[PDB]
Amino acid sequence: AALEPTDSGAPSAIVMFPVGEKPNPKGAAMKPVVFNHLIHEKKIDNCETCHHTGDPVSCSTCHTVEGKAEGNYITLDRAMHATNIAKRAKGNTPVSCVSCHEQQTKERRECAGCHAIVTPKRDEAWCATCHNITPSMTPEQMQKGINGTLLPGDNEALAAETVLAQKTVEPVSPMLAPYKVVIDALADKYEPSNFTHRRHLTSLMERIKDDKLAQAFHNKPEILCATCHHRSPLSLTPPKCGSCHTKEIDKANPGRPNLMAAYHLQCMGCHKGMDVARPRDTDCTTCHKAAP
Amino acid sequence: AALEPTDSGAPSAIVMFPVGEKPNPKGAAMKPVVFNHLIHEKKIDNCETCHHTGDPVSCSTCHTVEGKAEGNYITLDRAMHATNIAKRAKGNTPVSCVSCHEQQTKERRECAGCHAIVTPKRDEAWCATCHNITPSMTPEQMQKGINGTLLPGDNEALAAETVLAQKTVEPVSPMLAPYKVVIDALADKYEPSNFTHRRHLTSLMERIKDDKLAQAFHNKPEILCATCHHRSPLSLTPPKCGSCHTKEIDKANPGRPNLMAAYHLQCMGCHKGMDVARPRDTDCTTCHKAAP
Ligand code: HEC
Ligand code: HEC
Ligand code: HEC
Ligand code: HEC
Ligand code: HEC
Ligand code: HEC
Ligand code: HEC
Ligand code: HEC
Ligand code: HEC
Ligand code: HEC
Ligand code: HEC
Ligand code: HEC
Ligand code: HEC
Ligand code: HEC
Repeated sequence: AALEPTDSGAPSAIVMFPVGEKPNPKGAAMKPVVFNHLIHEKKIDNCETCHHTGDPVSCSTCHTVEGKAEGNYITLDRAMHATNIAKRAKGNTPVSCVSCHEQQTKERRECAGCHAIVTPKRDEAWCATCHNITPSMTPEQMQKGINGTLLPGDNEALAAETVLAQKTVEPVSPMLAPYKVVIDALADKYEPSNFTHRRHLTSLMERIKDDKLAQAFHNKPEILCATCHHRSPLSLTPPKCGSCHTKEIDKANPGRPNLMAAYHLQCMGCHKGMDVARPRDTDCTTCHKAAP
Repeated sequence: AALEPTDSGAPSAIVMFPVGEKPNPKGAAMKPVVFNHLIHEKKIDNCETCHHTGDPVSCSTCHTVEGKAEGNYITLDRAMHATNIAKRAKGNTPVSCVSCHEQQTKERRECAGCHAIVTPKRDEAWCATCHNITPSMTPEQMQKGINGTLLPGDNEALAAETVLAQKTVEPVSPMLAPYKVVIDALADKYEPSNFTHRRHLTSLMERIKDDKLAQAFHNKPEILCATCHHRSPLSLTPPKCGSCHTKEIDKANPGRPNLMAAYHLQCMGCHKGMDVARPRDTDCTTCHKAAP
């Protein structure tokens, strides 16, 4: 028993290596990337969405580490991670691994609520989602991979081993977070906001529970907490918004909204991002009843 | 157990809690911080340097989480982490935990070379260097520290268990990195640069091998490699500078220096930061001899 074959004829899973002309005898590089061609080709209908030149060929044939004429000196690095890709007035607009994943988060309603307010860390755990080779790869295979003298038979074995060894990280249950939270730090013109904490988290999670792209990148058990509880270590008891966001203006931290704007911008930000019908940003009592 | 008594009378080590107005029954907060008064007072001479209002009292007496008139509304968060602190005309210019530590890396020659070119990540591992309590602390104890009803002997106990469980990360030996590196990616007007890789690393580590501040914050075995090999997952075989820095200016990545500038800015940046006498920025042939 092996990986399921593709309709396209491309290998089901593929190790991608840092291909360039320059010798790399010490194997100075990121871990290589195992790309699952099978699941991507099933999800994305047009081959040439990715194979933007119409050549059903490895990107690295034109995009090398240093760059070359066949790819107009757009490097491997650029081709795989580019985020600011200009629309092409004629013919195909290329995509990168990173730009397409990001477009997914902006374009799909079930993703665009959280992703309207998340700021991604882009840390080691992020890189490792792709830079993910199996440990059984040898330095020798690495050189061969780098030199392009690896046999596809060996490439595919390494790739199937990695894929078969992958395990999806389970998000913690919303049962381990508060049922409700009475937000009353600022209560004055209005009553406290009775935020449906667990209802909200449960709902957001259910809409993405089987998404393979979300599952790969949502890769620490408490990472979804950080959607709102941002910029602090993942934890089942994060610090309060009011620890960092002051009630009055904080000249020392102009990037920081004051605490009322913090709640408004975050709550309303998601609501707008995934087109919540109620409450509207102009509805001033649904989130907090007027005080008597 | 107990730790070495101080000359000053302050407890040797102290648990600091998120002290403020409003009730926090769930302990929604960062881990408390255990401050080692002993080592600090043996290094910083004047008490007023820290206890900027003279009388040595807990900072959160004036700097609460929410902030109050007694601290000019400067919150606990600002008090502990402030980096943008104005020279005080009259009297004492206050310091923060973060600001003093930053000053050290800038004012000590043995630190200012590396720290002239590193950009700190300020990630979880950074936070945890101070937010560091022993797991033996109980919710209940958390509540008492927050409400200010925890017994001093109980505070002292907590801190001592924490301090006595602490461990230092030992950096990887320079024997696990290249002895020398022939930097030839751009070789043209000049011969390659025969970089004394292990000697540079070994020399830099030597000057800081006892330093307790560096030891706490250099808290991954391969983190010192990141001084130069930045912005990639820690590894004994980091990618080449060239993978990310293009020979010519990346118009897609305007902020990125091109490869020659990367080298020049990095090598000369440190040299200047720790006043290296030679090579000067103008001693071109000292880093790369003129080509035949
Ligand atoms: C983006 C989501 C892709 C879609 C849609 C399709 N392909 Fe692809 N393919 C993609 C990548 C990132 C790569 C490069 C992997 C590498 O080895 O460097 C590939 C590779 C191929 C290849 C080359 C096989 C190899 O050299 O090992 C073939 C033959 C190929 N893909 C063809 C192909 C076809 C026919 C597709 C539509 C049915 C198709 N791909 C979709 C990314 C993507
Ligand atoms: C040679 C036959 C190529 C192959 C195979 C792949 N790409 Fe390519 N890429 C190529 C050129 C000549 C160009 C410039 C086209 C233009 O409109 O100017 C590009 C550019 C890209 C880009 C855009 C970069 C930017 O605009 O900043 C990306 C992101 C890109 N290429 C990615 C990419 C991927 C993922 C490929 C494999 C699936 C791939 N290219 C193959 C030439 C060639
Ligand atoms: C859109 C045109 C994409 C491009 C280009 C790339 N990826 Fe992607 N990826 C995309 C989708 C829509 C999905 C989910 C598929 C599904 O069945 O829902 C994914 C998923 C991934 C994953 C997670 C699945 C896994 O194999 O673990 C990874 C790690 C991944 N994608 C990597 C990846 C790389 C390395 C790419 C460039 C070579 C890349 N993707 C391009 C959409 C698109
Ligand atoms: C809130 C409950 C979320 C929902 C629903 C979705 N995403 Fe998410 N995502 C969330 C967080 C808090 C994070 C971590 C931020 C960080 O520091 O990295 C992420 C991260 C991702 C990523 C990686 C970061 C990026 O590239 O932007 C990807 C690719 C991603 N998320 C995809 C994704 C998709 C496709 C979703 C809808 C199916 C989706 N997520 C929903 C939080 C939440
Ligand atoms: C936004 C959609 C959130 C997500 C996802 C999670 N939390 Fe949350 N939580 C959120 C808010 C706006 C608040 C109020 C904070 C304030 O200072 O006003 C909270 C509160 C908590 C608390 C504190 C409860 C209390 O009684 O004070 C805890 C312990 C908490 N949140 C935990 C938590 C965890 C573990 C999460 C991921 C599973 C999580 N939160 C998700 C908003 C959001
Ligand atoms: C300190 C550890 C923080 C806690 C706790 C929370 N936030 Fe925050 N937030 C913080 C910073 C440093 C910044 C400024 C970012 C910058 O670089 O400018 C912010 C910013 C916001 C924003 C603006 C949009 C954004 O960049 O995310 C909002 C809407 C916001 N903060 C809201 C918010 C809420 C509601 C929180 C409790 C759940 C919260 N933040 C916690 C630092 C910290
Ligand atoms: C949910 C999506 C909200 C909407 C829509 C509005 N507000 Fe809001 N508001 C929200 C929270 C979570 C909080 C914090 C509650 C607390 O007491 O700490 C607030 C706060 C305010 C406040 C300050 C608190 C008070 O005076 O009671 C004011 C003055 C306020 N909100 C004004 C306001 C108006 C005018 C709105 C309609 C445009 C409105 N809020 C919407 C959440 C949400
Ligand atoms: C030592 C140099 C610290 C580093 C590094 C960081 N913090 Fe800190 N923080 C420090 C102290 C002495 C205190 C007071 C004691 C306490 O635990 O309250 C704090 C306090 C906070 C707070 C406010 C209290 C709370 O809500 O728990 C926050 C929100 C906080 N610290 C956050 C924080 C984060 C996210 C850090 C890494 C980015 C971080 N601190 C670094 C000292 C030190
Ligand atoms: C900064 C490097 C300091 C120097 C120099 C000195 N002290 Fe200190 N002290 C400092 C901190 C961060 C704290 C706060 C602890 C807390 O719980 O908030 C303390 C604590 C004390 C105390 C205890 C006060 C109390 O907790 O009620 C005393 C009595 C004290 N410090 C005295 C003191 C003297 C006399 C010093 C000079 C010889 C001195 N401190 C140096 C920070 C720093
Ligand atoms: C200068 C005026 C400082 C202020 C204010 C604070 N710290 Fe500090 N820190 C300072 C020095 C010079 C040293 C090393 C002293 C030596 O013996 O060489 C340190 C050390 C630390 C450490 C690491 C050692 C340890 O105790 O684990 C930590 C974790 C630390 N400092 C924490 C800390 C906190 C929490 C502070 C604010 C409450 C704080 N420091 C103030 C110099 C100065
Ligand atoms: C190069 C060999 C270094 C020397 C010599 C010193 N430091 Fe360092 N330090 C270095 C790196 C690569 C990092 C990691 C940055 C990150 O991403 O966290 C650090 C980090 C620190 C920190 C933490 C960040 C900060 O608050 O600035 C501190 C406090 C620190 N280093 C202290 C320090 C001191 C006091 C030094 C001289 C005795 C010193 N550094 C030397 C690299 C190197
Ligand atoms: C060490 C501190 C240096 C000093 C002083 C100067 N240069 Fe440099 N330069 C350095 C390195 C590590 C490299 C990369 C070497 C390689 O082959 O990759 C360079 C590169 C150059 C180059 C390009 C390579 C070549 O043409 O051979 C040029 C044009 C260059 N450096 C010029 C230059 C001049 C004029 C300097 C004095 C004013 C100078 N460099 C200083 C390291 C160092
Ligand atoms: C700056 C003072 C550095 C520190 C600290 C470390 N390295 Fe380094 N390294 C540095 C340069 C300028 C280069 C040249 C890379 C290039 O692309 O031009 C290197 C090179 C390496 C290499 C590759 C050498 C080869 O023959 O290919 C490796 C494997 C390497 N470095 C590893 C390494 C490790 C593990 C380090 C910490 C223990 C480390 N280096 C630190 C500059 C600096
Ligand atoms: C991609 C994974 C990189 C590798 C490998 C190296 N560098 Fe880098 N460098 C990178 C980025 C994305 C940036 C821009 C950050 C910004 O704020 O714009 C930089 C920046 C530099 C600089 C300028 C100062 C700085 O911000 O650090 C220098 C001097 C530099 N890079 C040099 C450098 C060298 C010599 C490298 C090999 C040892 C190297 N970088 C690797 C990303 C990446």
